[PDB]
Amino acid sequence: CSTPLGMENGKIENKQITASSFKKSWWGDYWEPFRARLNAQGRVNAWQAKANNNKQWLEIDLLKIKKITAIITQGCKSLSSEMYVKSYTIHYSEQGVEWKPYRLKSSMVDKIFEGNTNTKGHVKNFFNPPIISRFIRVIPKTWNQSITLRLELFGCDIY
Repeated sequence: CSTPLGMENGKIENKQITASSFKKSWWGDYWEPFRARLNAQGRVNAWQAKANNNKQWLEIDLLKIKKITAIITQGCKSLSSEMYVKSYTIHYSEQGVEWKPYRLKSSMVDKIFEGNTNTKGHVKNFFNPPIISRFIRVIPKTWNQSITLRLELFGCDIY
């Protein structure tokens, strides 16, 4: 139960990824949410929030309930800009309407995950207990320059 869920290989389609917002690029197009795919190359190769505040989020709808065991976040360098999410929290939901924050057994507080320190390195965090649900949201808490992401999810089908 540790196989990538499809962010970088395309199994997870563009329609399954949404966000609170997303910036317009110098090229006119957008740093769309579905571009936040691991190791993506190109002019606009990541998700970039339109506004840098602690009220943003990237949502991945897996379509069915799955078992998620890990996540990898990556940053993004565009022109002279070096951006990456330094830390974040995770929220999940079975229906997509009510959200539950991820926290460790006996946490009265939200679990803050350690993110990136550069724009290319991969930082992998494991979930224990694992998250079993359909929708997952990455909530950036701190970042460098701008909130930019590229990620991958790991887990497996349930039964």
